[PDB]
This record gives sequence, structure tokens and C-alpha cells, in this order.
Amino acid sequence: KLPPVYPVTVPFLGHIVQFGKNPLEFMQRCKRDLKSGVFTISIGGQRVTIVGDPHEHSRFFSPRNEILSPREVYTIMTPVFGEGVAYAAPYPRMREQLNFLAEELTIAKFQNFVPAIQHEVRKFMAENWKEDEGVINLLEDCGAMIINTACQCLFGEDLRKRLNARHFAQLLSKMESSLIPAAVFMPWLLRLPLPQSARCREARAELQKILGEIIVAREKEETSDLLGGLLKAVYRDGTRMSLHEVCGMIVAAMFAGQHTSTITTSWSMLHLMHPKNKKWLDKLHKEIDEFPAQLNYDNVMDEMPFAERCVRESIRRDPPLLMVMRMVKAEVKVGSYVVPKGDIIACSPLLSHHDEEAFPNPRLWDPERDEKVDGAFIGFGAGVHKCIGQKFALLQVKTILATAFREYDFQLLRDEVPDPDYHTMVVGPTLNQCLVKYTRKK
Amino acid sequence: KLPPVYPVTVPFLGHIVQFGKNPLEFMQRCKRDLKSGVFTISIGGQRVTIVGDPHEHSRFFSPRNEILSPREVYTIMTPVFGEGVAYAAPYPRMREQLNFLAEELTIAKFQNFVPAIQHEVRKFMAENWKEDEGVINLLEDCGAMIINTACQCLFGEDLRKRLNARHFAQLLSKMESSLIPAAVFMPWLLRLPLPQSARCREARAELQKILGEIIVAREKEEASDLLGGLLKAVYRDGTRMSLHEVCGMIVAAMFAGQHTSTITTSWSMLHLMHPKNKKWLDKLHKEIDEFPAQLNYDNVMDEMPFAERCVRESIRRDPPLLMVMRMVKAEVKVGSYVVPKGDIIACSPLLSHHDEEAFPNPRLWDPERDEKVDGAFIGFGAGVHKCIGQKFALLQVKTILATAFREYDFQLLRDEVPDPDYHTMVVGPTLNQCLVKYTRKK
Ligand code: HEM
Ligand code: HEM
Ligand SMILES: O=C(N[C@H](Cc1c[nH]c2ccccc12)C(=O)Nc1ccncc1)c1ccc(-c2cc(F)ccc2F)cc1F
Ligand SMILES: O=C(N[C@H](Cc1c[nH]c2ccccc12)C(=O)Nc1ccncc1)c1ccc(-c2cc(F)ccc2F)cc1F
Repeated sequence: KLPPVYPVTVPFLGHIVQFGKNPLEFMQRCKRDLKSGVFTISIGGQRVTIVGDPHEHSRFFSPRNEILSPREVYTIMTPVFGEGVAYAAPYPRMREQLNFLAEELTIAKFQNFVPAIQHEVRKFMAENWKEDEGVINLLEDCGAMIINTACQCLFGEDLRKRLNARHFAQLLSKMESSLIPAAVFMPWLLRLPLPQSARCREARAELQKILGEIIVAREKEETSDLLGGLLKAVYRDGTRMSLHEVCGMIVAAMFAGQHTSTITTSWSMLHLMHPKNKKWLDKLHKEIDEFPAQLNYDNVMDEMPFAERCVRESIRRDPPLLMVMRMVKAEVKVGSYVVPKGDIIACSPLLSHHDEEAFPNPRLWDPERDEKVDGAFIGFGAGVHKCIGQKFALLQVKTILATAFREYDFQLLRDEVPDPDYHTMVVGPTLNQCLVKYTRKK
Repeated sequence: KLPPVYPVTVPFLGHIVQFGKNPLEFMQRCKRDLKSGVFTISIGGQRVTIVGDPHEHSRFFSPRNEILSPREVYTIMTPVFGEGVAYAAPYPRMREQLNFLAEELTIAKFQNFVPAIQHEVRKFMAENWKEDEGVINLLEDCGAMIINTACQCLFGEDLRKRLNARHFAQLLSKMESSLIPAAVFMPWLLRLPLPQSARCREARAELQKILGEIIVAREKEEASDLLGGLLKAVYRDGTRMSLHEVCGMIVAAMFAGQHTSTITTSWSMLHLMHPKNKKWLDKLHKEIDEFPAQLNYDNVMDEMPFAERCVRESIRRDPPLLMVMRMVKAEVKVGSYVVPKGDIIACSPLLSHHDEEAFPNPRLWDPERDEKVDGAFIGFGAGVHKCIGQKFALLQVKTILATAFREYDFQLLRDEVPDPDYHTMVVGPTLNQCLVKYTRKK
């Protein structure tokens, strides 16, 4: 009573070599040659049992933290959010902090956002794309837009004054370097010592100070932004959040967005500018060219169903997070087989989204397709741990698309849509392939 | 026939804990408790045989690459020198390129360099050492001198304009930041995905980009410096280097020299300024006082043996590169032992430089000492891998010493010469502890 195991050769390594090079081919091979969408592979010592049977998704997603803990797995972030925050925190507290972040992320907050985004994007666009035409690296240029957009939306003029978009980004990288995504199956790796940590901490500590002073002054002035929103939060204890915690929460939110949203906006534009996709590109202007030159919340939330399909397709074909994963607290039946505690269990957006019985012709970016298995899309995952950023993220992205594609016209400098570069922890179009030429529509 | 195993407290990650924190004391302990120079340890899962017996240095330094292989552990450098460049390349081509480099930093070409050096030092002192006396951190100050003076000798005026030492020391920093040291003992870590972390990327590119522009200007204005030399280098193939390689070579030349050369100038001054060591400091002054202000080539190269001994002794007692290692591609004879393929064979200068037979009372800084086992000293490595920069590196430091001590005196704000901080990958005197006060001669 246990899933088929894909045989190992270089024993102390296990499957890392193959899995590192191309995760999909490998996990596909695994599935095919084992004749099961549920299978176990090995990273170093660690057993890892994967779920690429969409018919099984619920099994991974639905069970309680009691049965599968996302903590022992994501404690690789702990340098970045700080001790006793998020997965460091105890379950109830972890759960609690997450709600606080969600509530500051619900639609209600959004009404001001749509113009805010448009303002930044245009600002960047006019500021950074000044000719009738020119050459830009889309992914790079996109990313700045994403970081600017979030801040406009989530921080206050006061904060922006003490924390300019560009510099917030650098701060965030610094922590980023502290991470070894390897340890997610190998913690003692977490135990190894890294120089980066120093920079991460400096950066992290430094930030707080900026927060502090901003906070303190605000108190004296006595605001509706995320931070402020976060402060007013209170636990089931009835205790307020600490300035450590408020930093960690901000940071998580900042972290999740920067790459993942930025990547998706890029993937989406790359597809639409592709001549082969021109029909799809046209069926977009059908949707957005009658719009005001000042987009409104409704335009995007309720009046933009096509693009959402695009943005979703992008995320289906090229999920930026290949794996979501848990530790197994107790044996839980999945499919025929049973999984013992001690196993990293893990479900893949990558493997699951390429499932022929669920997404036939999976490398084909067909926006108007739908899953053909129930809950076989998991780009924002599912269950308790379903994304609490998707609405904001999607909103952000749609606004961006409409804005850029209203004024500017783009040509990809390549025969084909760039390949995925799988060598980063968040997976994106290959950086050097993302050179695009724009032409001012005007 | 196997070197003995130093026993294993923790199976998951071996000795990296102790070795990490204090390497010398650990290796010595191994060496003693095991009653052998040659002994094996466990990092990650991986076996690591250390040839710690100066009598056997030739057995580690003489086999050819295709037997004891350097590349399989310097993979952490591929992004910095670049793909297919240096260790990235195959061994015969690697050879070619390194020979190209050596041919650049050979005593033949050193003519103009000393005045070049003196100028920069005399330049530097004025910009910082203004008062009749004052307070400095040595390491940061030798750090600046080593890098300033390298770019003077090694780059010609036009490059200097487009790229000055302060800025170029910046680029190096970013790339250096990119490195993960755990990756030497576990290079497989680089197979699995990693955070993006590439200012370095920008850095290599900016450097490459800049050089590129420079070549055109020269080519353009034909109607030389180091860069000049690489641009005439021809392979046995008959080709010449790509910009990509040319660039990767300059990155090699500075990167190598910055910390090592710097530690040594600093370690040496600390030793020489120390109240105890006057005997030598004075002896050096004898050596250094027959000298006109404007030092020349002959002066440093052939009129400074004492200074040279001081410098070697510093390296000897405290080498900046603790350990070098290859990958055992096929078993090798080491003394009574045979070391099986797969192992990371390593040879440690720190360890070697503290073998009691070869250097008596090792922690004592004795410039007039002499290796009582031949070739004990490996601070510049040996055999097929002798450091190709030593002559330049010695000339560089010697000149600084001869320049600095003549117009200054120094005192160190501790009873003892600083400790070595073994936490960085290049190992130098503990940063804070290197605090000094100086006074002009007259
Ligand atoms: C394109 C954008 C995004 C993608 C593709 C994405 C993807 C995902 C996925 C797959 C999960 C499920 C994790 C699991 O089940 O283990 C998830 C959860 C989550 N995401 Fe996102 N996400 C995005 C944006 C955001 C943003 C902007 C935030 C900002 C707060 C955010 C915060 C979170 C949080 C807090 C969770 C749940 C953590 C937990 O419950 O353990 N995400 N996201
Ligand atoms: C105190 C100063 C220096 C020390 C202690 C030092 C030390 C060493 C050591 C120990 C090796 C052998 C490493 C091994 O076995 O893998 C070596 C090799 C080398 N060093 Fe240095 N070095 C110094 C300065 C320089 C400088 C200034 C350069 C400038 C280009 C340089 C370039 C090299 C190169 C190219 C090698 C090639 C080794 C090979 O063939 O694989 N070094 N150095
Ligand atoms: O970067 C990663 N995760 C971070 C951090 C994170 C985890 N829980 C979060 C909740 C909120 C915010 C951030 C995080 C993030 O920002 N994830 C995120 C973003 C948005 N929503 C949910 C999650 C990450 C990327 C890759 C891997 C990985 C490693 C492998 F060996 C192989 C394949 C892989 F894919 C592991 C990772 F941990
Ligand atoms: O930082 C390192 N190497 C860089 C870059 C570099 C590598 N190959 C080169 C050849 C020529 C020029 C530069 C380099 C450098 O500048 N080395 C250098 C400089 C001058 N000469 C020779 C070499 C470095 C330092 C320590 C360790 C190490 C530490 C341990 F605990 C145990 C075992 C180890 F091995 C590993 C390292 F990779």
C-alpha cells in the first residue's frame, strides 16, 4: 500500500540531477514509465511523493493542518519573515496572521487601486518608453511596473516618501539571496551558514527602522493602507501585532507578488504579441478600446472577462510555482496507495497542468480552453491554503495589460515565445529571450 | 589502504559544523586523534580526504587535471568568469587561457608598474591619511590600495576613465555576493533552483559592455595594458578570444587578487608594527632606507629580500586560501594509502603551514624561518597549479610596504596581533580588530 517509486542511481543524490535540469520532462517521464499520476521520488535522502492526478487534487489540498503541515516545508522563509512569524509561528497564530493579511487584501480595498496602477504604469511608460519605438527587455521593464504598482496601491504617500519603489525592490532582493530553495526537502541545508544572511538581516533590520519612524510619526499626527491596516489588527488573545510581525507580514505579501505577478504579466504579453496569436490579441481590443482613458474598478473586475482568461491561461501553461508541498503528519490514503508520515508530499501546478486528460495539447496557449477535470487548475492552488492574493494579483495584471495595450504596440524579437527558465525558484520566461520592440500607437 | 575516517557525530551534515567554525583546531585534532597526516572527513554525505602531511604534497599537486580534477568543485564560478571560460571550459582550452593570463603578469612586463604603484599609494595616503596622526581600519585601507594599484598597473588610461577602481571594486563585489561557499563541498546544490540574485549579472555585463566599447574606440582610433595583451592572444586553434572570454579573464585577474593580496599586505603590517616585532621592523627599515623616494623596478624586485620573507611568512602563518581541492576522477597513491575515486581530495595550506616538523612553533611569526620539510609552503599552491599571480602579488605588496613604512609609523590598538576570522571564504585578519594609528615621519 504505497505509490510506485522511480528507481534511484546515485544514491545519496537521488533524483535531484534530473529534477533540477528539467522538472517537467522528468516528472512526466516518471508518470508515464510508472503508469501512475501519483508517485514518489527522492531528493537526497528525502522521499517525495507527488500528485499529478487531478482526480486526486482534493486529497492534497483538503486535509487539515493536523494531517499535513505546510510548516516544516516552508520554514526556509523564516530568515525573510523573521522568527515566530508565518510558518515559524504556531498554527493558530500562523492562521491568524494570514487572515489579517487577507482582510487587508479583499476587494473592498481595491476601489482606489485601478487608477493608482494606471497612473504608475503610464508614468513608467512615458518615463521609460519615450520614442515612437525602441527595444526593451520586457521582463525587466514589467517587473519595475509591478513593484511600483503594488506600492502605489498598498503604501501611503508618507511611506513612499521614505521608501521609493526602486529601493524597496533592492531591499527585497537582499533577503531573497538568503534563500536556498534546496532545503525544502533538506533542512540541515537550512543549518548551513551563508554570507547572504548578513545582508538579508541588515536589510531586514533596516526596513523596520523605516517602518518605526513612519509609524511613530503617524501616531503623533493621529493611514488606511496595509501597514496601518495591519496595526489595527488584534488576535484572539486580543493582543495587538508586534512591529516584528507587521514587518514579516508586509514582507510576505511583498514577496509573493513581486516575481510571481511580474512573471505572469510578462508571459501574458509575450503570447498576445505573437503573430500566431493575433486573433487572440484582436479579441482583446474588442474588449478594451471602448473603455474610458481613465479605467474604473468595474471595467476590470466585471467588464474584463477575456483578459482574465488570458492571464489565467498564462498561469496554466507556465505556473510560476512548480510545486506546493506539505509534510505528512499521518498516513493518508491517496488514490489506491497510502502515504506514510516522514514523506514530503507535494502537488505540482506544472505536472498537473500538463495532464493530457485534463489539458490536452498542454503547451498550446488556448485561453478559451477550460479544464476538463474538476479543479485540475491549481495555479493559485486550492483548499485552506488557497491563494489570498489572487484577486489583487489578477486585478493588477489586467489593469496593466489594458493600459499598455491601449497605447503601445509590441513585436517579439524571436521566432518563438521564450522558453521557460526553470533554474529559478519562481519560474519565468527566459530573461535573455524577452527582448521586445514597442511602437507608440500614436 | 584507505585513509582513516574521523568519526561522525551527526550523520546528516558531518563535520561542517566544527570545521566551519574553527578549521585549523579541528584538522589538527583529527590529525592527532588519528595519528596521521592523511585522514578523511564527511561533509554533507560526501567524503573529503585531506592530505595533511607535507611529505605528500607532490602527490596531490602533480597529477594532471584529467586525474585529480579542479573543475567539479569550482562550478560556483561559472557565472563569474562565464560559460565555457576557465573551469567551465575543457582542460586543454582551460590551460590555454590560463597561460594567456600568466603571460600577462610575468616579470617581463613589470617595468612601468612600481612608479604606477607608488603614485597610487602616495595618492591614497593624501586623500585619507591627512593629519600628523590618526585612526584607520587597516583591512579596508589595504583593500582600497590593492584594488586602486592593480587597476593602475593593469589597465591603461582610456579604460581607467571609463572605469575607475572605486567603481570596478563595486562590480566585483556583486559577483562575489552571488557565490555560495557550501557549493564547493556540495555543487549539486547548484543543480536545483535558486533565488535570482543577479546584480552580478548586471555587473558582468556592465564590465563586458564597457570593455566592448573600449575595444572599438581603440580599433577605431588605431589611426599596451593587460586588456591589450589578451586581445593579441591566439589559440593553437588559430583563433583569438571572444569578448566573453576576454572579459572573463579580466574578472579572473582582479577577483583573484583583491582579497588574497589584501589580506597579506594587512597581515604583514600588523605583524611588523607590533611592539614585539621591532627587531624585524627595524631590520626592514635597514633594508628600506637606502632607497630614493621614487622606487623603481630593480629596487623592489632585487633589493628587498627581507621584505619578501616577511610577506611570505605572513602568508605562511595565516594563508588566505585555507584549502584547495580536486575531485578524484581515478584512484591516487597517497603515502601508504590509496584514495578512491569519487572523493574530494583536498590539501590545506593552513594545515600544512602548522605541521610541527616542517614549521616549528607555527603560530609564531618568524620571517627568518625555513621549511624543514621541502615544499611545505603552499600559500601559492604547487605543481600543475602554481599561482600565476604571485610575482605580481609580491611586487605589489612589497612596494606598498616599502612605500608606507618609510613615510609612516603605526601602532595597533590591541596587545596582540589580530585573530584570523575564519568565517569568510577568503580568510583574513578579523575586521574590527584591525584598528590602527599612524603618524607621519616628518
Ligand atoms: C500571480 C500571483 C500569484 C500566484 C501564481 C500565487 C500562487 C499561490 C499558490 C499556488 C498558493 C497555494 C500554496 C499552497 O497551497 O501550499 C498560494 C497561496 C498563497 N499566496 Fe499566493 N500567488 C500569487 C500571488 C500572491 C500575492 C500577491 C500574495 C500577497 C499576499 C500571496 C500570498 C499568498 C498566501 C499568503 C498564500 C497562502 C499561504 C498559506 O496559506 O500557507 N500570493 N499562492
Ligand atoms: C596572496 C596572494 C595570493 C595567494 C595566497 C594565492 C594563492 C593561490 C593558490 C593557493 C593557488 C592554487 C589553488 C588551487 O590549488 O586550486 C593559486 C592559483 C592561482 N592564482 Fe593565486 N594567489 C594569490 C594571488 C593571485 C593573483 C594576484 C592572481 C592574479 C591573476 C592569481 C591568480 C591565480 C591563478 C590564475 C591561479 C590558477 C590555478 C590553476 O592553475 O588552477 N593569484 N593561487
Ligand atoms: O519562492 C518560493 N516560495 C516563496 C516563499 C513562500 C512559501 N510560502 C509562502 C507564502 C507567502 C509568501 C511567500 C511564501 C513565494 O513567494 N511563494 C509564493 C508566492 C505567492 N503565493 C504563495 C507562495 C519557492 C519557490 C520554489 C520552491 C521550489 C524548490 C524546489 F527545490 C523545487 C521546486 C520549487 F518550486 C520553493 C519555494 F518556497
Ligand atoms: O574564493 C575562492 N576562490 C576565488 C575564486 C577563484 C577560484 N579559482 C580561481 C582561479 C584563479 C583565480 C580566481 C579563482 C579566489 O579568488 N581564489 C583565488 C585567488 C587567487 N589565487 C587563487 C585562487 C575560494 C576560497 C576558499 C574555498 C574553500 C574554502 C573552504 F573552507 C574549503 C575548501 C575550499 F576550496 C573555495 C573557493 F573557491
